[PDB]
Amino acid sequence: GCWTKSIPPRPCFVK
Repeated sequence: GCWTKSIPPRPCFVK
């Protein structure tokens, strides 16, 4: 799925 590229990754385009 969509994830930001940080430590830690964050979800994106969550419905």
